[PDB]
Amino acid sequence: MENFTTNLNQLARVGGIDPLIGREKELERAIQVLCRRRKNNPLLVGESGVGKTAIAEGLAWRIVQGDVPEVMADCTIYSLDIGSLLAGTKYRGDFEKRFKALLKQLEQDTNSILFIDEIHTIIGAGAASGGQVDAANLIKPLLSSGKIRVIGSTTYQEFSNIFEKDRALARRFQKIDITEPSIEETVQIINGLKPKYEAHHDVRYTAKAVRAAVELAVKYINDRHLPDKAIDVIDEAGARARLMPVSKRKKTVNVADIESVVARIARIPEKSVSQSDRDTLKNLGDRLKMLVFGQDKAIEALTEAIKMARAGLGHEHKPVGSFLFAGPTGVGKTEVTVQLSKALGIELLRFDMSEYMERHTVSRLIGAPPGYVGFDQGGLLTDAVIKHPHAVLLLDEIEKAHPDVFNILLQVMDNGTLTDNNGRKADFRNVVLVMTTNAGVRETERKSIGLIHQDNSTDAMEEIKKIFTPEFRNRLDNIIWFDHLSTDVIHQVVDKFIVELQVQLDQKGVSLEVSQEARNWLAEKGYDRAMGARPMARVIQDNLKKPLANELLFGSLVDGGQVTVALDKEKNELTYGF
Amino acid sequence: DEIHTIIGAGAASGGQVDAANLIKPLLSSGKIRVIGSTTYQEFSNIFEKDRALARRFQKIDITEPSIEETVQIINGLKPKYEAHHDVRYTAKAVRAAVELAVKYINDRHLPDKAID
Amino acid sequence: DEIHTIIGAGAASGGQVDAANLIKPLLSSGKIRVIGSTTYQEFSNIFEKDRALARRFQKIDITEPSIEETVQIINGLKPKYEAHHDVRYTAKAVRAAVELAVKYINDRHLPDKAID
Amino acid sequence: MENFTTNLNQLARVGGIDPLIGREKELERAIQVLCRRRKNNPLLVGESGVGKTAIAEGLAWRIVQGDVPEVMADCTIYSLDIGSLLAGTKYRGDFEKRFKALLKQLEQDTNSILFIDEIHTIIGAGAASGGQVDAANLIKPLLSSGKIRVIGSTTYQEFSNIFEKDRALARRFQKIDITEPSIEETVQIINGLKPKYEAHHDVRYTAKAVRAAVELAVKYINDRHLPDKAIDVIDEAGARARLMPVSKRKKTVNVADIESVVARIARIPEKSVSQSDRDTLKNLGDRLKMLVFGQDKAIEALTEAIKMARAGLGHEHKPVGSFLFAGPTGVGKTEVTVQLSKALGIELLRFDMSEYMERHTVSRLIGAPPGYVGFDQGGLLTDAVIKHPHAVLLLDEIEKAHPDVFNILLQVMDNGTLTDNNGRKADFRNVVLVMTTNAGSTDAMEEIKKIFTPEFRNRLDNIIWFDHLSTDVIHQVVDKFIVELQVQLDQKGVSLEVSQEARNWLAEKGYDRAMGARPMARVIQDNLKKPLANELLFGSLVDGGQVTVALDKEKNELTYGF
Amino acid sequence: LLRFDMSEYMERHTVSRLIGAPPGYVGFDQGGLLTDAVIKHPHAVLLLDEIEKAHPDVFNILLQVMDNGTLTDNNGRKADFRNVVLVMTTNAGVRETERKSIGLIHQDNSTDAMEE
Ligand SMILES: Nc1ncnc2c1ncn2[C@@H]1O[C@@H](COP(=O)(O)OP(=O)(O)OP(O)(O)=S)[C@H](O)[C@H]1O
Ligand SMILES: Nc1ncnc2c1ncn2[C@H]1O[C@H](COP(=O)(O)OP(=O)(O)O)[C@@H](O)[C@H]1O
Ligand SMILES: Nc1ncnc2c1ncn2[C@H]1O[C@H](COP(=O)(O)OP(=O)(O)O)[C@H](O)[C@H]1O
Ligand SMILES: Nc1ncnc2c1ncn2[C@H]1O[C@H](COP(=O)(O)OP(=O)(O)O)[C@H](O)[C@H]1O
Repeated sequence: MENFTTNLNQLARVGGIDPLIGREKELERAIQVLCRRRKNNPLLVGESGVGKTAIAEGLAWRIVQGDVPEVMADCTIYSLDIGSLLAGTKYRGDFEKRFKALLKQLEQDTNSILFIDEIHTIIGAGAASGGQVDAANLIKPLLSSGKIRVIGSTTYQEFSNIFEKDRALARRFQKIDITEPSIEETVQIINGLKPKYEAHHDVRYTAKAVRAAVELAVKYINDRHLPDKAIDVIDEAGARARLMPVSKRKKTVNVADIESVVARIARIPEKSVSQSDRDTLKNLGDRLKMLVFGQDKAIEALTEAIKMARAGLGHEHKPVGSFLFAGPTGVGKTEVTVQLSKALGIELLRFDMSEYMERHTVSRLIGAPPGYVGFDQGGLLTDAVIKHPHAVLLLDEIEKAHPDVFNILLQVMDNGTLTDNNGRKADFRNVVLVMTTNAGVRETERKSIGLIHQDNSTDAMEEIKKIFTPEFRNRLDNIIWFDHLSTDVIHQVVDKFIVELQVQLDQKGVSLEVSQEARNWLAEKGYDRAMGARPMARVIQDNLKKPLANELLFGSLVDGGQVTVALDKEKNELTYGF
Repeated sequence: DEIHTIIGAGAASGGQVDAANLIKPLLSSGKIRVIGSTTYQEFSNIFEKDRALARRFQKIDITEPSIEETVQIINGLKPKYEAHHDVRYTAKAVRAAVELAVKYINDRHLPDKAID
Repeated sequence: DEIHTIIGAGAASGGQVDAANLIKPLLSSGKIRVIGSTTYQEFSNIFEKDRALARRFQKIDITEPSIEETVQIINGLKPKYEAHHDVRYTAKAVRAAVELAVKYINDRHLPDKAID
Repeated sequence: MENFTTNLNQLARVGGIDPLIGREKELERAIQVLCRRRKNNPLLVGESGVGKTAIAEGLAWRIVQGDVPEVMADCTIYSLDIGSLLAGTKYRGDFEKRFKALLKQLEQDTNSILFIDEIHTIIGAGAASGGQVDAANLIKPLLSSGKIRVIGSTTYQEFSNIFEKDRALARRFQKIDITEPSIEETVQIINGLKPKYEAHHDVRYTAKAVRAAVELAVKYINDRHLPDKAIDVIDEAGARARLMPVSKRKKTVNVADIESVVARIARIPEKSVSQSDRDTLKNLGDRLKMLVFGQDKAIEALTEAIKMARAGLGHEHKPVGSFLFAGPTGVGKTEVTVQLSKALGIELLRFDMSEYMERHTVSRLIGAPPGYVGFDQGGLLTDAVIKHPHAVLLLDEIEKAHPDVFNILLQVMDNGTLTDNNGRKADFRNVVLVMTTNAGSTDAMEEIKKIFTPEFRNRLDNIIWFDHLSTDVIHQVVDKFIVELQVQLDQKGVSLEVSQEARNWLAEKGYDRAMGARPMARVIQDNLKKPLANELLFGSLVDGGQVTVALDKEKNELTYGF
Repeated sequence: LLRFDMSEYMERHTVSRLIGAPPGYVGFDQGGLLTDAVIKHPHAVLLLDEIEKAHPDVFNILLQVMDNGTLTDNNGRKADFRNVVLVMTTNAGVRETERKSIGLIHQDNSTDAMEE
């Protein structure tokens, strides 16, 4: 019945079917199966984008071409359109008659093989309500009787969902594994298809553009298989070249056009390297050194890792870098990470490890299981990374996390990817991972017994070593011990905090001038190298903010104006007029 | 819009096949062109499950605008609001709306937090 | 065969839809004897946990034959393949099919796969 | 109801239901409950296989016979098919519309009684999927105000999972305790059912066969309760006997056929359950002496103790015996124990007591208290003795265990049992306890005695002493090792003969007064098996080959070739 | 090559999943990780990384395999290890050969890692 089946040999005879490239063994295996005594129903199983249909059509083509032995040559090969059978829509029982009429006629033709694409839609006869709900059962008798030979086609999940469970299929069909082609096979396939794309887009491709589409898609696109992933790049490059100009220019597509296309598909960056921003890249060290004073070594470690990735001297299975920051409190560990994401113009993903102190909570990172209270919540980490693949990832207080988080971190550090409980994957290769810790802190507050105090920083390192075991430590790029703030740093910190105050006052119409002597006094009064910068913020709050707050509310400052601060001879602050 | 809602439109028999199935052959053949639209969650829980349609579309990520982009969008739109309400906004009022909305409202992104 | 598909309710629209209960009077009255057939996972999911079965059926553990038996099974069936494909097999070839099968077959066991 | 229930009076009037034997008390109580003006709903609570459902059928039979108070006249007990009632719903309005119809048909009959089999899944929960519902709330105001009186049936565990916790059901039913019957009661049940089994299989059972079926099942089959498992033994023996006539065998089913059946069910070597043991015992000491050379006194002392246990002169509340095996390393304490378990046809359980030196490991053997980490993993000792109740239990180096494990041992030796952290009993009455030690008699005593104070030593049946090896024995041990290799080589087509100077050397080298025969395994393997394995695999020595092993006087190497 | 990392099996909580013990894990119908691997790839080399970290119950199972070649799963399957090579990797005692002495020479030794 011509209403439901397409004669593929007829298509090959009047063209319609292209020659198959690189799957000659696959066709011979299918023929070998068709000529068997039992299970002579080959089933082609493979990944999306690898040519499963192309192979089935390729057989009809070879029959017509004359490359098939007399055992199967001149056999009619037909392709079944389920949508046609189920298009009748109306009248219960007519669906079953249409299905049967087709099968009876195919049985009668005898020297006929039926090809069913998407065979898994027959088994269970899906169509919301269904078929021909028993379409599988209606065909099974001819498969069991050895009367019809069916070439199937499906994928791996569906093979498992149905073919591995329904023994009436398991004992009738013979699975053939159809794999993705090689780089060279893909190029040959593209070149075979090529004129179709060139004709559609009125473009031409260079040999290099073809090779590049294959190599770049393989390097960066991980949700597809060859040849389609490369074909897709070729088609998009074609459209890009076609639509880009006003005048018929740049008709020939080159590698650079391919690079732009792959870069835009993966939401990655490209390859200038310093695209048009290598000149902002070179200044990270300074933009950060103006915000974090001291700790130059931490700034540099981060800065160099970023440049290496941009320079191409990286590793395509690793995070951009993996750092553990440690040191005395109040020294800028989290300060540096936050400013880095700003300096780079990217999103910061923050997780606070103290909230994940139970094994139950790793479900809040991977994603709640199908289905217990729901499951329609992916992992917090998985979704954050997919939405923002270039983010800086900051995990605070890592030593406070439940130990199972480390199994998760080691996986990410080892291969660059984490799989969600729903099967989706997060790509961490463009993500910078920084973890911070206070693991050795209790040691730096300890005092020695004696006349001369000792340096306890080596004890702090021993504590780190006993928490983060060698298998973890051996996967990091750097464990960086941040220093205590020197007096010179304190002076820079005081100015930083004064500026933040000046900015807040400006919104009230109040300007503020502080003398150098007043600053020197606050700097002397406000710090302890053992405490870090946090106490400096506190001295400013008591010496400058309190007096101002009273005036802003009841002080002459209620309407805006100017204040100054001077230090007097008693080292007291001398207040403002207005 | 809300393309994940086209799945299951027809329903409950008498073999009544629904939509987003009745359309597979037209997207597959290149006969028609469509534009889809989903949120990340809707497209992470419903839309993607029917792999056949997921394969016929190109996913384009629409990200949140920057602060300056938001200000510019508002300047472009403000004549609609001025006309509607018989008001005039100052230049400072627009920039303040964007900065304050970002600092204090954490429920939505830009430029909605500012337009509202 | 595949008795667990008869035991579960909802075997098919129409089915056998109520097969699960329709078989019970026969198992209970003894008018018709049943020999069933299933696998190990289905057995523990269906029979071990249901009084309807735990009070009606016995289990016989069916395991694979020996390597020598696999060869004899083929030799018993062998003439059919020789006739079907107009071929003859070397006794060593029969043994090789089995001896090599044990180095790569576990996707299904022997003899069915050595026969293939 | 026609397609949901079965009329048990209709079956009783025809056949179907066997009269019950000996459960008059359970039936009298069920009647008192049914006769109440309210909450006249008995709930039968038991174990599987104890007459739990048989009672409901038994009552329907009495009713058609008329052996009931007039109160019960004209009553009909309908059995509910839960699967029929629950299957085929899906939509939200279907369960009720079906259950509502079932009840009105039953309700119209004031003498109707509904029987729910295993009431612990059709009362919630249960699984609320599509069409609602796996519910009892729907009955709950019926058999509680009320007009319908349903006989329930469940098990002790399910009872406490639902009832008690849900008062909604707990107070609508009267609980009736159904306990497993005794040996005598089981025999009487069989005798009354027997005529139908004899007719079915064209067999006759002896009186002894019936008693044996009951007692052997109790001793060897630990999967099921008595009044049911004893029936399988009778019916299975009958079934084989029904097929036996193909070889012209006889109608009578004797004890031997019962024994074959029990051993088959329990997965025990044939007839090791009964009389193969008499010949084994006659030859037990002799067989052990063929594998262990020397230690003749030890083997004989052990053999005699075993025989009196087998003779039945021991105690029920004890292990079948408790022995301490004392002596030097490598003298066969372990080897005798291993061969003994094989000789007797039973499995061996082994524990290394050196792994239980620390205080927290004591709970490792029994199981942690509930709420403590790992309690749900169970113990190591008590599950082993539940799974394998007839095993040989060997405890190595019991002269190193933490003192608390000795309290575990004293309890076992004293009364035969331990309680698991899940409340289950580990029954040691059919196992034999062998403990080994390097303690040594006064000194051996003080070193073990230190924990095995008189309070412990009085619980041992004996002390078996294991002697040092003589020079003749070390030569015999080597001959055994060489022979095992000779057998493997014959199977591979190679003949091997080791010279006398080669045997003397290996015996002298592989024996150490401080390790006994233990080092022998490597001396033989490294000097003889290894060099030979290399040649055989290389193919210089092939099937049909012969090697003779001589010593090189200046090296003492084992030298041979072909 | 089959691989397992013993650092993931430092407690009974996860050991049962590796073993395939009938009780003790989710996904029991699929058996153990170990027993399935030995069925799919019966001739494989089995590598256990960082064995000194393994919980004692892992060791009880390894001893069972060493004694008779078989572990039994409760889904009607057995892990037959007679065709595999078992390799354990350790770092025991390595640290002790890098220990410093308490002498003016010092050097003293090269210790034996076998002690650990
Ligand atoms: N080198 C620095 N330059 C300027 N400000 C700094 C510097 N170091 C610390 N600060 C200030 O003190 C920091 C207080 O917050 P954090 O930086 O997160 O503290 P931390 O150093 O990360 O240590 P923790 O996380 O509180 S234990 C602020 O980042 C800064 O205002
Ligand atoms: N007559 C024997 N005496 C001692 N050991 C023997 C004898 N025959 C065999 N063996 C076995 O001796 C060693 C094991 O000894 P074992 O039973 O463990 O002694 P024990 O338990 O007293 O320490 C192995 O060489 C094995 O062959
Ligand atoms: N080796 C080949 N020779 C000829 N055409 C091929 C080959 N491989 C793939 N194809 C063709 O099939 C691919 C599409 O896959 P298809 O056969 O429809 O199965 P699926 O739907 O799973 O992706 C390519 O887009 C198309 O050009
Ligand atoms: N006292 C008895 N008199 C007659 N038959 C009995 C008696 N006790 C038990 N039976 C017989 O009926 C029983 C029916 O099963 P039963 O023990 O009541 O509950 P369940 O089906 O849950 O295991 C036994 O399987 C069977 O041997």
